[PDB]
Parts: sequence; structure tokens; C-alpha cells
Amino acid sequence: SGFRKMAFPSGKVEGCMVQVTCGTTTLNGLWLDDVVYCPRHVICTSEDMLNPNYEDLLIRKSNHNFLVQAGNVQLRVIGHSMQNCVLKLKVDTANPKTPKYKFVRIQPGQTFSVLACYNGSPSGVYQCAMRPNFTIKGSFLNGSCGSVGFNIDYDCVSFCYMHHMELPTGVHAGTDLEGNFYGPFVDRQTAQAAGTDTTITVNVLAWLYAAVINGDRWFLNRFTTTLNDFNLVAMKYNYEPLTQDHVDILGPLSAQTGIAVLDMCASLKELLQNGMNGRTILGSALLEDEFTPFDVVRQCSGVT
Amino acid sequence: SGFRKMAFPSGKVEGCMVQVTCGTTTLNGLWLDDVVYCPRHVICTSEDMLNPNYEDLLIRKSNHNFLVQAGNVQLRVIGHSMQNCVLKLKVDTANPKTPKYKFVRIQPGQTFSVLACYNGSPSGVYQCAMRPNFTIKGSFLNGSCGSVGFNIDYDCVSFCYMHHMELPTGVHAGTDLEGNFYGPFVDRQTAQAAGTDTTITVNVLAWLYAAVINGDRWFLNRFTTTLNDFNLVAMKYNYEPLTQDHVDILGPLSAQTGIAVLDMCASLKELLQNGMNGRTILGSALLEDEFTPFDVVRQCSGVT
Ligand SMILES: Cc1ccncc1NC(=O)[C@H](C)C1CCCCC1
Ligand SMILES: Cc1ccncc1NC(=O)[C@H](C)C1CCCCC1
Repeated sequence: SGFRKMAFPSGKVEGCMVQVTCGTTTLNGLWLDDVVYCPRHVICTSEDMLNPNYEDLLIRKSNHNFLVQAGNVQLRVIGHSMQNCVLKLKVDTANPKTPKYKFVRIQPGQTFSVLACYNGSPSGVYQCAMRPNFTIKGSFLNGSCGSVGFNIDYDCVSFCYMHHMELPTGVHAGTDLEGNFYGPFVDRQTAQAAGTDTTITVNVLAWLYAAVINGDRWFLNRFTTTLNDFNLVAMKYNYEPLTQDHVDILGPLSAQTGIAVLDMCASLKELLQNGMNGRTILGSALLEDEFTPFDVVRQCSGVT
Repeated sequence: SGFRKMAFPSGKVEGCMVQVTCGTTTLNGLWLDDVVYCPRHVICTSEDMLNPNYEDLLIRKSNHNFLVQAGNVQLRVIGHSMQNCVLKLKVDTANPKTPKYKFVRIQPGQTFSVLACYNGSPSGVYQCAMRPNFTIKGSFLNGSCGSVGFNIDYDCVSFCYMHHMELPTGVHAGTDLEGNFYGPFVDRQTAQAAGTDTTITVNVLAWLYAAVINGDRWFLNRFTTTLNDFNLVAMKYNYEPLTQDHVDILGPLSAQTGIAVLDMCASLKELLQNGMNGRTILGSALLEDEFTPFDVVRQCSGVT
């Protein structure tokens, strides 16, 4: 028992991190097979950053201008291409530490682990959610660009995020591994509106189930609700409307605990309307939304 | 910017995890050089667990009774010995993935990362603090015994914890890597008093500094306090008394932000006396104590 904000073991991803330098800029790259992936803004300088013309900036670069170093060793670049907001540097050596991997585009509300890196070296790992507004609330300083987000299913790493930018509000934006930004963001130093965010309702319910499984049950009440009634409350409190698909995903947790999903919704309604009254749930004094129902099941069953 | 509960990259520790089986019991072991370390209770059965006579139980075991498997490969055990609550199984092969490492006994209030494992396979990584009462609030199910806690300083892994037991209260207990329990705990299935715990004051102050560095400053006030006055408040609220040694450790954060440590203490006093008023600090609705001043500096500077 006990419930923690757990990240995936980062070892398989640590073996893929490299440092990429182009001119004056250094950031992180992801070396999988014979390709190194990194944010395309590695080719910019300070003057370029307001509205870079990436196609033109890249035309001034040759394979030998991209310095790729995997700690002790220098990689030989034999090709370069830009795909959306990422550069793909073909190298002459396949990464001997390439794990089984996939590139996936995650949905908002899904979670993943980030391995924060500086100069191609890993500094730490943390779990986070892709906000409904397509931002992430990470921990990234200048130089962390190119750090990646991922999930692991047995021996397969699904890479879902590459870090590109910090918005002026201090929230983070990035792309899938094909270089497509999550959200409306563009890789330029401009103020950019992140949409209105919402709380991930299905994740809060999943975390309430993890709380009951682990002994925190003070919030369970004698009430029930309907999806319609609950969604009026979700509306008032900027929570995502709950759907039958969300109820269906919560099925295993509802079955294991014997607490009907709409009964848990009535606990959540009361917590939204009355607050925690100075109490905590799983060490938190707020309603946590960074655990998906899959995360709760995985953690509560000890999946490796 | 942004501040997260970050764990160390777990790769160097993943390469050391093995599965140890003795009879009917399977748990995790730590393979460093030619020795595998695991909790001594791997030699117990269900009948033994109320008050095992470990010396007698171990005498019924031979090297060939300890089955050690590092995924695809079986290790040959050529020696066994019990040191405090750990067993040390000498194997004929040095772990080729042995990182530079140290065994350290951490102080209460210090933090570390745990790589939770089942059957020698890593499931996840999380950061936690050793409570002032020598327990940890982890996430461990049956089979996670032998999972370890550690810190990393550049290329050196300092192992500080091995998981042994879940107390009847759902909190966790374990040993240093010489098998000495942190706290009063004994490896037997009995109800055991964990002392009165307290909040790690120096860590809360460090986290208030991380909050100011990252833009959350609403809690700063026009007041100051003294160590004496602050400690009367710390007393009332079950916080550790602050000492000049704690003020000294906060020096770098005080210098970087320009907020005198006693001025931050006066912010903390007001938060203790008035609560958060429904507001948050770094995404938390409570005063966080799982970040040491060293953690804050490391995270806010991007150390690898
Ligand atoms: C500073 C920082 C901190 C954390 N994460 C990222 C960054 N870097 C930036 O967001 C650049 C300013 C941006 C990058 C995209 C192109 C325009 C320039
Ligand atoms: C169940 C569980 C969950 C999480 N962590 C550990 C455990 N296992 C135990 O604490 C045993 C009961 C204990 C181990 C010490 C010797 C007496 C028996």
C-alpha cells in the first residue's frame, strides 16, 4: 500500500540522450537507431528567436555544423532534415542502446514521464499529465530543450513528447516525435495564448479510487448522482465533462472496490462543493488529476 | 522554471536489480560487484514471520537454495552471510553494470529516490523523504522488498535504503545497506510503534524559496521573526525546531532571492497560523517538506 506520483524507470531513455550543438546553441537530442531527433530551434541565434525563418536558417547549415556527442563519443552526421518542428540528423552509427520503441501522439489528459536533461545528461525524472489545453506543467530550465516524455509497456518505450518551449506564463510546450506541437503553439519567442485549462475529471475519480484502495475513505458519502447532474457541477468548477467512455475506463476500479462510478462522482461533487475541510487525500490537500485510471491499476497491482 | 518532485535518473540502479528466491519467497536483490544484497526475510515462510529466529532459519539454507536471476541469467551463489537484517550472497560473476557506488546511512529529513521493483523488475521511480521518525511514506506492495533508495552525485550512486516492511499503519520501514533498520523497527510481523513524526522545517523553508524563485510569492509578508519566536510556533504545529545549522544550509537560497531566512520564517509562521486560504504554492495546497535545500538548488540550477 501507499500511493505515489511514480515515473517510469528512465534507464532505457537515458541510453538515448545525446547533446546537440549548432553554432552557439546546445540542447538535447534523442538517438534511436541511426537518427538523432532534436528541436529545430537548435539552429537559431538570439536575433532569430522572435520569428525565425527555419527553412532559410537550415539552408545555411551543413551536416558538419551539427555536433552530436553521446558523452564520451562524437557521432558522425551524414544527413539532416527538418520534419515539422524537429530536426532528424542521420548518423553513421546506430545507437547500441536503442530500446524497442514507438512514437505516439498522446491525448490530452494522458500522463507520461519526463527525463529532464541538460547538455545531453539526465538530471531527473518526473511524472506529469498533458493538460486538456495541451501544455504541461514541468520543470525545465534553458538547455532542457530536447528532453523527452514517454511511457513504457513491458520492454517498449513509447515516446510522446519532446520539450521545446516555456511560455511567458511559465508553463511548457512541446511536440510529438514527428515535430508536431501539442496545442496551438509555434516555436518562436512570442506571447502565446494557452487555452482555458480544465481539471481531468476521469483522473481525479481514478485517484479517489486509489485513495479508497489505500485506506483514505473519509470522503465517501451516502449519495449518488447522474452523469447529467455531475456534469452541471463539473461545469461550475471547470472540470472536464464525464462521459460513458470515462465511466467505462473506470470499470476495473469500480469492480475492485465495489463503489459504483456514479457513487464516486457524488463523493467528488461533495468535495467540489464543500472542499476538503482542512483534510487530506493520499497526502494531498487538493483534488489530484495526474493519475489516469490505467496508472492507478498499474501502481495498485505492481506492474513491471 | 517550474518545480517538480523529481527523482534521480534510475538507470544506474536498474542495472543492479535482480530477483532472489529462497523456497517459497521471492523478492528483490541488489547486485553490486560480486555480491547480491537482499532482505534477510527472504528465508522465512508464513509460519516464521511473527518472530523468526533468523540465525536458525539461515542454518537450514545452503548457497544452492538462493536462486538469483538477473532477468535472462542465473547467478551462481558461492557464499552467503547475514549482516544485521540483510543477506549478502557472494556470486561468481561481478555485475558488469555495477556503477560507482557508496553505501551511506542518511539522516532523517534527507530525501532520496526509490526504484520500486517486483520480481527483480523495475516498476517505477519516485522521490521521498526519510521522515523525522525514520519511516518513509512509499508505494510498496508485497514483493517490493529489496527495492532500494539512493542519491546520485555525478557518476556515483549512494545507496541509502533497502525496503523491508510495511507497518500495520501503512507506512514503510527499511534498512541502510549494512542491514541496520532506520528507526526502532524489527523485521517481524508485529504491530510496532513509529515515533511521533514532525514536519521537516528546513525543507518547507527550502520549498518556499523554490516557490519565490518560480514566481509563487503571495505568501511573502512585511514581517520578520526570531529563531526563538519561530520555534514556539514550530512547537505548536509539530514542526522540527529550526537551528542555526538549518539557517546556514539555507544561505545560498537566501542569497539568491535576497529574502533573509528569518523573513522566510515569518512567512512560514503566518502560513502555519492562518493556512493557505484556499490558495496554492507550486501546485500544492499544503506545506511541502520533501525537498531539501540541496534539492532546491540542484533543481533550480539544472545539475546533471
Ligand atoms: C528559457 C526556457 C526554459 C525552459 N524551456 C525552454 C526554454 N526556452 C525557450 O522557451 C526559448 C525562449 C524559445 C524556444 C522556442 C523558440 C523561441 C525561443
Ligand atoms: C506486505 C508488504 C507490503 C509492502 N512492503 C512490505 C510488505 N511485507 C511485509 O511487511 C511483511 C508482512 C513483513 C516483512 C518483514 C518480516 C515480517 C513480515
